[PDB]
Amino acid sequence: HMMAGNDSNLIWLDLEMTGLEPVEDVILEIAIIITDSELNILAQGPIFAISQTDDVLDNMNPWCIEHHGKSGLTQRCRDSEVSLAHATKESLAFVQEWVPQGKSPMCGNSIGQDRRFINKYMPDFEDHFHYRNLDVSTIKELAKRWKPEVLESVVKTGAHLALDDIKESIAELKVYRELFFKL
Amino acid sequence: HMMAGNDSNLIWLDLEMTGLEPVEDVILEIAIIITDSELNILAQGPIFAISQTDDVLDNMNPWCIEHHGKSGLTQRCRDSEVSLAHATKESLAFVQEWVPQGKSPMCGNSIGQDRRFINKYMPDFEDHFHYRNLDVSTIKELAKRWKPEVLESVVKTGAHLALDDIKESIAELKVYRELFFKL
Ligand SMILES: O=c1ccn([C@@H]2O[C@H](COP(=O)(O)O)[C@@H](O)[C@H]2O)c(=O)[nH]1
Ligand SMILES: O=c1ccn([C@@H]2O[C@H](COP(=O)(O)O)[C@@H](O)[C@H]2O)c(=O)[nH]1
Ligand SMILES: O=c1ccn([C@@H]2O[C@H](COP(=O)(O)O)[C@@H](O)[C@H]2O)c(=O)[nH]1
Ligand SMILES: O=c1ccn([C@@H]2O[C@H](COP(=O)(O)O)[C@@H](O)[C@H]2O)c(=O)[nH]1
Ligand SMILES: [Mn+2]
Ligand SMILES: [Mn+2]
Repeated sequence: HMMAGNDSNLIWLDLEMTGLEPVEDVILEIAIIITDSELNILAQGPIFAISQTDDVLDNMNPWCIEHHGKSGLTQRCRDSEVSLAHATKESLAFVQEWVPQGKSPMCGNSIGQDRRFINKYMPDFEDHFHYRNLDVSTIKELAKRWKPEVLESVVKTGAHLALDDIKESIAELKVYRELFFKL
Repeated sequence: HMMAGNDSNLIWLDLEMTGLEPVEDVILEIAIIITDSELNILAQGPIFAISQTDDVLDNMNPWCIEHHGKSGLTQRCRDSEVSLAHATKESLAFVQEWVPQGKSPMCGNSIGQDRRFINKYMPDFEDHFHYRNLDVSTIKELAKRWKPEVLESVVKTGAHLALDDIKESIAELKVYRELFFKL
């Protein structure tokens, strides 16, 4: 692929989890997408729901069992045989074809929260990325203050799973690329 | 002081630390600036060099021994009697005076990294912020790819002192506001 190894390609990711604090909580779902510098979806990596026992799946926060319930996720985690070290091996591998090492920031909405869980649980996948984040939610906060009509064009999406979400982030940033940035 | 309490005020911060890994490293300095939504500086918070022992100061990572050595920070931390507890309480009270709880993201360059330290070491202070980050380095990464010439106007400065580092973040964002956003 002529684009593969382009220095300016971006790794986008979302995670789902059992909650907000890494000390306690664990990664349930993970999805990746690669884009070029202009935000064209170049390639997908794997979408892993991770194997998590019923004790863990029963002891999430009340937000988590209610929303990961109604959106067959917790059921996907039970029925999954995917390990976290196998999601990591397949996650890294996918990414590494596409970008040189330490080039792309980690991209997503509130991607620092995700990077916390990546940093503890998946520390070798993290090592491929530039230390920076490209947090789409930074631009949202600027839009809210500087040009909030722009938010009318942003598609909200009720879902809470890792591909729905990441795809939603890419497309948010597309809207800002078109109506908020001057390029 | 008229703008004290406005929902859309931004809390800006920069920390210096003994190193890049919260697990082992600690906070040596914090500076906070409040701006309005438009980036007019409204207040400067109290700057603290956090008291540390000769044991901590002499065995931080070699980057730090040199640049904190150079900068007069290592020495400000020797003479300081400021506990992280006091710095936290004071910084919280300052920020409460200017922005309602839960409204402002945490603002600066690669601010997710400073959030890691605040989360571990100053949890009460973190609780003031919205969960989101307003990361100027996200916009720097976008400018690199989409309008790299804008970076000629960004002013860089060598100082690695919290106050100087945050004023520089604010000013970098002012440059993008003018050259890179379509307001
Ligand atoms: O009110 C909330 C919203 C989200 N989450 C956590 O944040 C993770 C990522 O959320 P998102 O990608 O659905 O925003 C979820 O899997 C869940 O663990 C919560 O604990 N409470
Ligand atoms: O109270 C909350 C609600 C959501 N999230 C996190 O915020 C992100 C959603 O991003 P945003 O698009 O709302 O900024 C997810 O990573 C989710 O885990 C929090 O940390 N705290
Ligand atoms: O090459 C570096 C760059 C940064 N830092 C750590 O990150 C902190 C914050 O960086 P900055 O605000 O000076 O950029 C420094 O106090 C230092 O602990 C290093 O250890 N080595
Ligand atoms: O090699 C480096 C240099 C800086 N930093 C972190 O990034 C910040 C500088 O951010 P930026 O302005 O380069 O994005 C510093 O405060 C530091 O904590 C790193 O992790 N690695
Ligand atoms: Mn998310
Ligand atoms: Mn810094």
